[PDB]
Amino acid sequence: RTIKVFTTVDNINLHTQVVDMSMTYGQQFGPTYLDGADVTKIKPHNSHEGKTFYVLPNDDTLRVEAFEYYHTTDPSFLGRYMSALNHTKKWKYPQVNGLTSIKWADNNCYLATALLTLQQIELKFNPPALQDAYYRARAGEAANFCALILAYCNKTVGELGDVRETMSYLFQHANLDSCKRVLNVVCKTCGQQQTTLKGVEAVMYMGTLSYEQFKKGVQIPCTCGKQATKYLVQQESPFVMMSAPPAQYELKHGTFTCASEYTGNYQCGHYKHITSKETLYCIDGALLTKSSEYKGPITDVFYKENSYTTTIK
Ligand SMILES: *[C@H](CC(=O)N1CC(C)(C)C1)C(=O)NNC(=O)CCc1ccccc1C(=O)N[C@H](C)c1cc(-c2cnn(C)c2)cc(-c2ccn(CC)n2)c1
Ligand SMILES: [Cl-]
Ligand SMILES: [Cl-]
Ligand SMILES: [Cl-]
Ligand SMILES: [Cl-]
Ligand SMILES: [Cl-]
Ligand SMILES: [Zn+2]
Ligand SMILES: [Zn+2]
Ligand SMILES: [Zn+2]
Ligand SMILES: [Zn+2]
Ligand SMILES: [Zn+2]
Repeated sequence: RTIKVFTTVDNINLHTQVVDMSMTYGQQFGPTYLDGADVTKIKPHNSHEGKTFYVLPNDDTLRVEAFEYYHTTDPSFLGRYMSALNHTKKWKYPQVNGLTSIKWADNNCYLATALLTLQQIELKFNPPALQDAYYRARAGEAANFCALILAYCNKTVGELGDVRETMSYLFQHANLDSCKRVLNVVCKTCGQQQTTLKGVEAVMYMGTLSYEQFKKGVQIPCTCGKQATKYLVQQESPFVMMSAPPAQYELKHGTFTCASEYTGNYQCGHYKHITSKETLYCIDGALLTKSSEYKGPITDVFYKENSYTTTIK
C-alpha cells in the first residue's frame, strides 16, 4: 500500500514522493512534519494523500532551497521552527490599537513587545521566510513569524526572554547595511577619537534612554584612567534603539516612537509596550490602556531618524 505526498523545506518548491504506508515517515524521509506537528514516528494515513510535509534537508537540493529561504545551514533550524510553530499556531493574535499583539501564553510577554515594536519601525528582512511571515503578521497571521523569531534566536516556547536581545538577533537578519553612525569620544588627558559603526551597531546603543543626551554626550571610561565623554556625530538610519538598565523614566507624547517597560528583577520580570499615538497607549498583550503622561521603569526606547549631523565643533 502506497500513497503520494509532497515534501518541502520552504512550502514553495514541492517535491513529489511515494511513501510506503507500512513504514513510518522517519524511516523514509527522516524527521517529518505536518503543519508543525511531528509525524516522524507515525505511519502514513489515508487522509495524508496529497498533503505537503516539511522535511529536514537530507540532500543537496533541499539544502540549497533551505538556505535560500531561511539563510541558515544549521540542520536543526527547520525542526526548531516546526516545533515552535506547533505552539504559536494556537496563540491568539488580536488587533490592539491598530497593531497585531499576542494574547498571553507560554511566557510570551517579551515576544508580544518585540512584535509590536517591529510593526512601528522601518525594517526589511533578508530571509524570504522572515519577510513573508513579517507581512502575514501585519495582517494578523503572526504564528509563523513568532515561530521563526524563536528559531532565529535559539529560544523555545515557554522560555523567558529579553526584548533587546531578541531585537538584536532580528536586526542581524535585516537589511541595515545603509545604516551608519559616527561617534566621537573626547578625553581631557588622552584626547579625541572618532569611530564609525555600521550595521546593527549603528542603530543600537546600551547606556542611556535619551536620544537627546546621546547627542549632547554621555560619560564613558577612557583607556587612560579618566571618565571621557562620548557624543553622536552623524547618524544615517531609519530609527535608533536606546537601551539602558530599567530605571524610572518620563515618556512625553510625541518625542519617541515606542518603548519597552520592564518590571521585576534581572532575568525574571514582566514586559509592557508603550507607544506614542495621538496620546500614550500601553499594550500588555491583549490589554490596552491610555494616558496623557507616563512615568515608569523603561528599558528600551525607539526613535525615528533619517539623517542627523551634530553642531558641536
Ligand atoms: C515575560 C514573562 C511573562 O510572560 N510573564 C507574565 C507573568 C508576570 C505571569 C510572567 C518574559 O519573558 N520576561 N522575561 C524575563 O523575565 C527575562 C528577562 C531577561 C532575560 C535574559 C536576559 C536579561 C533579562 C532581563 O532581566 N532584562 C531586563 C530588561 C533587565 C533588567 C535589569 C535589572 C533589573 N533589576 N536590576 C537590579 C537590574 C538589568 C538589565 C541589564 C541588561 C544589561 N545590563 C547591564 C549592562 N543590565 C536588564
Ligand atoms: Cl545570510
Ligand atoms: Cl499555548
Ligand atoms: Cl540573513
Ligand atoms: Cl496631540
Ligand atoms: Cl521619534
Ligand atoms: Zn542572509
Ligand atoms: Zn502549546
Ligand atoms: Zn584618556
Ligand atoms: Zn501632545
Ligand atoms: Zn502581560
